[PDB]
Amino acid sequence: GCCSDPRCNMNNPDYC
Repeated sequence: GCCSDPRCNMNNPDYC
Protein backbone atom coordinates (compact mmCIF):
# COMPACT_ATOMS: atom_id res chain seq x y z
CA GLY A 1 0.00 0.00 0.00
CA CYS A 2 1.09 3.60 0.11
CA CYS A 3 1.23 3.42 3.93
CA SER A 4 3.96 0.86 3.38
CA ASP A 5 6.04 3.94 2.53
CA PRO A 6 6.73 6.39 5.42
CA ARG A 7 6.11 9.25 2.99
CA CYS A 8 2.48 8.43 2.24
CA ASN A 9 1.80 8.11 5.97
CA MET A 10 3.08 11.61 6.58
CA ASN A 11 1.89 13.25 3.37
CA ASN A 12 -1.49 11.64 3.13
CA PRO A 13 -3.61 11.06 6.25
CA ASP A 14 -6.31 10.13 3.73
CA TYR A 15 -4.30 7.17 2.58
CA CYS A 16 -3.39 6.27 6.09
